[PDB]
Amino acid sequence: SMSYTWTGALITPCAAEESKLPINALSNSLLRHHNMVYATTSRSAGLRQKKVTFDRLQVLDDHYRDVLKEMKAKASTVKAKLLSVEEACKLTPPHSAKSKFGYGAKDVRNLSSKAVNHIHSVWKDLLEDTVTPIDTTIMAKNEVFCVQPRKPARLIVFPDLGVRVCEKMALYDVVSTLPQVVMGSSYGFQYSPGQRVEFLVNTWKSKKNPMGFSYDTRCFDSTVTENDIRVEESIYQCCDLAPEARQAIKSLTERLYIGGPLTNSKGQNCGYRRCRASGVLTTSCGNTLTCYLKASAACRAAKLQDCTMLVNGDDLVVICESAGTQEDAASLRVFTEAMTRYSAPPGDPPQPEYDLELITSCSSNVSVAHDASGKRVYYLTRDPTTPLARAAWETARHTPVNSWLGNIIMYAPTLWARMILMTHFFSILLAQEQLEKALDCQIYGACYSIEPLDLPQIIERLHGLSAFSLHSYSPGEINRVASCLRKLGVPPLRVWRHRARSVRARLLSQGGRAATCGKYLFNWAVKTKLKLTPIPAASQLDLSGWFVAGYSGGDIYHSLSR
Repeated sequence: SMSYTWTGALITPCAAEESKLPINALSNSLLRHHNMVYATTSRSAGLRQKKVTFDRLQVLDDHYRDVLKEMKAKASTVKAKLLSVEEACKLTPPHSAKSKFGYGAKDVRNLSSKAVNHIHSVWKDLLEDTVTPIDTTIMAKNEVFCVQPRKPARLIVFPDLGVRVCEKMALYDVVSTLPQVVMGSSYGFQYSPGQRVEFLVNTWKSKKNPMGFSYDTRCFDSTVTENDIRVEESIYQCCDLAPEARQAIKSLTERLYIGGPLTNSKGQNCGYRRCRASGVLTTSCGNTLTCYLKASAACRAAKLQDCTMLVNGDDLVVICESAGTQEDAASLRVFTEAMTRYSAPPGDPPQPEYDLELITSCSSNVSVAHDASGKRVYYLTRDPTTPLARAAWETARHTPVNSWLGNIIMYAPTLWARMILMTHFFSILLAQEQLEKALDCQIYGACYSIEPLDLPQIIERLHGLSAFSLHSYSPGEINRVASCLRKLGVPPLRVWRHRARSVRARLLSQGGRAATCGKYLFNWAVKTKLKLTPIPAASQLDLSGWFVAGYSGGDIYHSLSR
């Protein structure tokens, strides 16, 4: 069973692809070593193809079977509804890829009858045909990174817009509700960053003698077997569903999720997929359920005691009771052997850790600092390299999604997000006079439209007021940021402090919400700290739905509403 079989047709770009950062002012003021920053293109697609193509061997045992039975039992308590065409249309991003059938995302959002008529025909086709494979487009992703003495572009596989709308009608409620019921506290997308930290810290504190590790599966999507995908469907079918949803879910599973033909942007047949499609609604939910199923079973095979797991798609973290250093090492090898049997081998062998802060997952790790009172406070951070590389790229070129905005929101408590990202971007928004202009960013795969001026409220709601007063960061954290700045040619933190004092002054000068950004976001920069009290407007924010589920690759849109 090969994850992919290829014809020879090339994976082609849909337009010109920029692979390097252009020299400019605002950007150079952020990062000087612009040659370390690059964007992946279809020119490396061949390298990725070789990586993602391999044979999968699956061997299931009783541990797998027991866990699966328990999961289905919980899934049986879920009732999910079909989404109306109107509801599905409103979930479509304004810039989603247009349909090959004469209409685009705008038409969908506006409920044009041409688009709605086509969507109705696709749905009817799903109910009437549960066999014919559905076409998909395979593209090379254009993502920005920093060299680390270059990685090939990742591939994305997705169905036509019409099909995507139908996936929402049939499964949006399911993938948004089932995971948390089936996996409970182990489902990572139910947590905002602060909630994730609290769960990890308390889980770590609850063990008498804790040991923990992260497990990275080598090219997870490709390790997902056709059987794995049918198992996911069996879990979805456990829910109380309307007859039409059951038929559509079955049809989508057999015609799209389990596999299908691959077509490039030129319309040429590129090959055939028999693994997880990275660009469908069920990608995140499916990956999390499957990763959880295999890992829960592996914990049992390895006899790990008092196991607590945290799963986000293919990202896995396990905290358990230590049985001794030698014993732990041997257990992890057994855990790994089991995962391998289930068709989920490691990219890099997992390593037992005895300090929560040393565990890295979701690119992040827990770190510690102090609030105004001097009391310890845990927060989520990560290596700032990629965030800074993309920050530099976004300052230079116009981009649809602003990773810097997403990063400020997710990593607001960090030293780097506060001193660099906030300072740099608010400086630009000020000059360009675009403070009140809404921008698009992503959170757990979903696209959100947010006004930079709302950041203070958003940050207070998610991280609490302490996010504006953290100080005395850990030595390791400070040294990682400092070293990263030296590496990329980014001005040292001391320079950012001076820049921030100026940005803060200018923001205060404008009063209103802008002054609020100045007072709260940059209180760390001034010697004479202001007293920070709750922001009344914060409560008016509708953050329900922000941290409920993952939608990476799912073509989901929302946009902040007060």
